[PDB]
Amino acid sequence: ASSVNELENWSKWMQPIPDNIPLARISIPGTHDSGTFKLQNPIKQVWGMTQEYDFRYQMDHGARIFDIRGRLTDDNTIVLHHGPLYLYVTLHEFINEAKQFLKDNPSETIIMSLKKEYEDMKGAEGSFSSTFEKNYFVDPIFLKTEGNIKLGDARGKIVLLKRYSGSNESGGYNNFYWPDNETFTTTVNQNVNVTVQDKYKVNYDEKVKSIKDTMDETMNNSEDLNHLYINFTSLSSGGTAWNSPSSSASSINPEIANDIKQKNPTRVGWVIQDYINEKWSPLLYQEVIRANKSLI
Ligand SMILES: [Mn+2]
Ligand SMILES: [Mn+2]
Ligand SMILES: [Mn+2]
Repeated sequence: ASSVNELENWSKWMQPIPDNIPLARISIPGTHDSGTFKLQNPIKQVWGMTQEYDFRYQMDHGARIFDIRGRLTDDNTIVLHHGPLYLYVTLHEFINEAKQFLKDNPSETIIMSLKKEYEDMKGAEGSFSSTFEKNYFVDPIFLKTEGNIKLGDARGKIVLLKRYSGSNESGGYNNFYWPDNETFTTTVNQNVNVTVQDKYKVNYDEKVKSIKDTMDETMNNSEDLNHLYINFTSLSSGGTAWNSPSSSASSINPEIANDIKQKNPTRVGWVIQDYINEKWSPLLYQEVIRANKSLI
């Protein structure tokens, strides 16, 4: 019926996990600034590229959480950005890829974090929130219930994680105070405690210690079913080939992945990383998925 090796199927790893487990309890791999994979200009890459492959590659590699950053256009649409850089990717584009993946692998669910990355273009009829809700969120693909969302209810749908203000529709995880460049704790959906490590602009050593500290707390609080842990291993670019997100990820990802591999924990949280690929081993996202062995 259900075996541990089932977690090895990167395209259906959530299948063996019971329907009653809250998404917050599952250890889920995610991608930081998910839509930056089409950047080609060397200068744009060194400063703003965080992924080498598209959404489907990311999903087929086990990623279930996507960090989508968008901008409202004068044509009532949302396109992806990284700062002032247009990424040649649209919100409709992401949703469509998620839909196809969910169709092929109905046992899974896609968690979509959405944040306003750049000021709306002048001439928009509505706001960032109103436009997203009216032209995108109305789609049945989006889960409309909240609370401590369970896997069973999320399968086959996209679970929204709001990082924008002004929301008016229900569904997914509500928006909450997200202080800049810090590790913090607060609540979400009234009955869910949330801890986030998002120090994106600290020195290398401080970042690694912060990742390990938050992961240590997660590994030791494995039965807390209503606590959500979001751990970003990504670091902002230094502008050179030695401190770009690519270089930072090449050293941080294997380091953290090795921690998990050696400890063999039962929970490591929602681990959001830069550059999901199969170059540097151990591979972080795979170890994160394997940490769900006790849920089976
Ligand atoms: Mn960024
Ligand atoms: Mn592709
Ligand atoms: Mn707690």
